[PDB]
Amino acid sequence: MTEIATTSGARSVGLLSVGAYRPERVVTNDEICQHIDSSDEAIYTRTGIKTRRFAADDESAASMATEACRRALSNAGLSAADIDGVIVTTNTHFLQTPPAAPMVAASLGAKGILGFDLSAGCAGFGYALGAAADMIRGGGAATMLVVGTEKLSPTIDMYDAGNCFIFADGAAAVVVGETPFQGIGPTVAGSDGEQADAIRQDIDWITFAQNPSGPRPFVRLEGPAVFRWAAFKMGDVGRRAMDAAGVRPDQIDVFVPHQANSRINELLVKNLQLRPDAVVANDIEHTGNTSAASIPLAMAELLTTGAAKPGDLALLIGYGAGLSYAAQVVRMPK
Amino acid sequence: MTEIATTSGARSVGLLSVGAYRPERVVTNDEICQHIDSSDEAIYTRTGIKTRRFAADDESAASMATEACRRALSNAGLSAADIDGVIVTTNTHFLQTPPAAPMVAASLGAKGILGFDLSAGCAGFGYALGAAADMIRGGGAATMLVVGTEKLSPTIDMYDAGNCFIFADGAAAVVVGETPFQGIGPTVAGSDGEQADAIRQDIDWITFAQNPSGPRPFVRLEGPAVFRWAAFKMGDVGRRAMDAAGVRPDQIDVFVPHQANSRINELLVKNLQLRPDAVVANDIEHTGNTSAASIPLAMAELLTTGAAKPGDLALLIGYGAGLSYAAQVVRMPK
Repeated sequence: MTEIATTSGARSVGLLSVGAYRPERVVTNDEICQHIDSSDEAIYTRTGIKTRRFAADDESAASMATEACRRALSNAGLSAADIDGVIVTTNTHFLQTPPAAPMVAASLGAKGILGFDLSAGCAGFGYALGAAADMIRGGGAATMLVVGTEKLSPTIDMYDAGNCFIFADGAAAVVVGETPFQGIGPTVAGSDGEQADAIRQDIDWITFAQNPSGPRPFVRLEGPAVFRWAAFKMGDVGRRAMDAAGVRPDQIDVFVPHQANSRINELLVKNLQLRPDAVVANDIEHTGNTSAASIPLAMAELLTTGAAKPGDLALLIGYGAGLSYAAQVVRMPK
Repeated sequence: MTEIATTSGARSVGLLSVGAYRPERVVTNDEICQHIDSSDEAIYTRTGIKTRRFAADDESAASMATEACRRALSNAGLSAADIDGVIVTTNTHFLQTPPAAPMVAASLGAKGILGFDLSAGCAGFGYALGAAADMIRGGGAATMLVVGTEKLSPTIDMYDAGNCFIFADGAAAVVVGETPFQGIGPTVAGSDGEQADAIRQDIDWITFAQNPSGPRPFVRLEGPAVFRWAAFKMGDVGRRAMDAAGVRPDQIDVFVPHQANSRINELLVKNLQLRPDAVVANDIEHTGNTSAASIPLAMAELLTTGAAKPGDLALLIGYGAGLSYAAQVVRMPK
């Protein structure tokens, strides 16, 4: 009997561009210490954060995603029509349904293209990238939009003196398409579910809905557990991503780790054995932790400043919520 | 300069098995009719639903997902150690974070495997399937677990005579791996953002959180709009999926559309132009609309009753929320 046919596309794919959308409101550490017993320097030393952006009450994960996709398109000198699918990665979409992918697409003027929402915590960008790369090479699409968008501020607990100054809002997208040379290395991902409560929402929405007059949900973070994990585990992950990419550590030019903690990342940079002149993203200082949007936003800045240059060999390492991680070597877009 | 390396996997992948878990509680029409002004017949003739399962309070999307994965494993004659990654698709995970995927992986005794959550409405299964297939072929994995799990019950408004008898709970997983012959055809998907409000959550969790005294969030469905969309658009989708899989209509053995409405699917079976003896899933009659778990659960039944046998050529068509759709031809598992 007949066999089920297959499809395929360009085996060579990369980042054609990156677009970033940063909320207007600039929240300082002192503006946060209006409710916490800490200081400007106390936070900056323990976290490496000075300020971060917060989104307006009417803005959402979806609205910022679209806005970041429009810039990623422009920067790629593309039209919405040139996109065959969009993957939206986020953890702050506050509607069980409908997903946001099709919404985004509609606002972009391609309401009909394929797309879905992907959640894997602050490391959702790495999975979406690999997923888009696999789909293109599999012939499911020719060019795609991968956007990380987060609006964590509304989920932050004013009084929580352990993370109210960590999370921030934001969104950034990248265009993935065929390239004359391989631009996206193999994905190296994994997880540790036995520490799923390290980064979490303390109370589920249905339990809360059942008692409204009771405690409201809020994002919780056991910084220590996450610190020990990230700082001393993402080193091997990085070496695995570079290994599957066939590149030497001293061959990378840009290192973009998830902007969770500057003290974590300085640990990593030292562990990865990179070139003393490698460009490291320190974006967190003024962006804070934007979860799934983190890496994308960071890439966008290194490009803007011009520390990083289109075509540089970068190491992307995403880690966070539910204790999941995604890594891969890629070539910096535009 | 140097080369970003490229990986590769088996080119031929398929469904190795399917496992289904349906909640113990069996809710009848009359029970849902206690709270509405509708009838047993009235529902059954409009919808084709007579009974539906409901998960206990102590259960959740995650717990049922694990349960269904354990059966998919046993049915595939595998252990958790044989899985390289799990994709959890759902829209009833009541936590913004952490991701469910790693949690179900931990319960299976494989906390380290890669994995993420995917939401694309009732059509999230099709995307996850394609995504797994693409990953395997891409060498990012050899064997994966794709599970659709839903716990819609907690989001139902007993007082809503327009959809309080359509949604039900459940879960079901499949093992995807290398197979003698291609078992999963190319993916065909798309969406319709302009109709985002067709299946949705009236109030976002953050707006509600800022007013616990106000109306609680529920799931609202616009049956008519969805009906006119599904019934007269999923026909071309099906033809696309069969076209890309290099399969002719008459070749198809099993047609497994989303268990949305028996009347809808009834119209599709004709429009498709399958064989007069082509079997169709009628699982919805005692399962109801279980969103992302729908297709998987349906496949599991047709296999148990024997209406469908291992190796059969099936057409999967998922449609629903945020108005997204995913389709592909596959070979029924063993």
